[PDB]
Amino acid sequence: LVQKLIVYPPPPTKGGLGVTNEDLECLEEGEFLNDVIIDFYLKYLILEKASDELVERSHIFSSFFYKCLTRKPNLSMAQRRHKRVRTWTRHINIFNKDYIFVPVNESSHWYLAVICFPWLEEAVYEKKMCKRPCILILDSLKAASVQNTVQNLREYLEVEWEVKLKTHRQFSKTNMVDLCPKVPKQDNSSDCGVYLLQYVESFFKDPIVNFELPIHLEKWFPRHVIKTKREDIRELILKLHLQQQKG
Repeated sequence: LVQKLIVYPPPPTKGGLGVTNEDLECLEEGEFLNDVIIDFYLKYLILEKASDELVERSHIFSSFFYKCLTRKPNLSMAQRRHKRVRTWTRHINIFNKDYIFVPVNESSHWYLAVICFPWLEEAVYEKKMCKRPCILILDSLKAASVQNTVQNLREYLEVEWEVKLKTHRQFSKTNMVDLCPKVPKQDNSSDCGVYLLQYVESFFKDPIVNFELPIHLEKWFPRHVIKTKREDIRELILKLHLQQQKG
């Protein structure tokens, strides 16, 4: 027996996610954050923390996106896995977006893949500014499957661009470089999920506009923000539990 604490967003809203007491259990120190907690908070950030602009210019996939994109006739390898998640963008063109976030969990470890400026063809710059189509990898440590992830996304984009734009664009290692900006690293084991959430939160509070390598984000956020984050999230869930009860 489990108790559903909240449904976020709560109805009348439509895309509601349920969060139970068992889900809260993973908020304990030394516990890996599960899918439900990751997707919940990311939804919360998009609905309560991102500026209207950032919301329109961004799209966040649930953790099931990459999972489904990788698991198993005339189709090639690239278009076989894309068929598995072709529905996730039925009513949304991702090439109109500046940022597309993809939560990734490999071997219980969480890391983030952020596709940036997919509409740019190459690197642009002017007052020094710099942007380019690319894939950022934000990891509180380092994952072994990263390159496999980056290659799957480039191939995901090729198919998706061919399905929507009806043309051929080549998303390659040089075409759309993958970068690992230097961000704060994990201190405690089991905390990669907490870092993933903090990354998106910090990204929304202060987006990455300059892509001049190397991207320095070593002090992106204070260390104490991470220290209290698991608890802050638990308090948020219970705070909403009482709100969805008060009505």
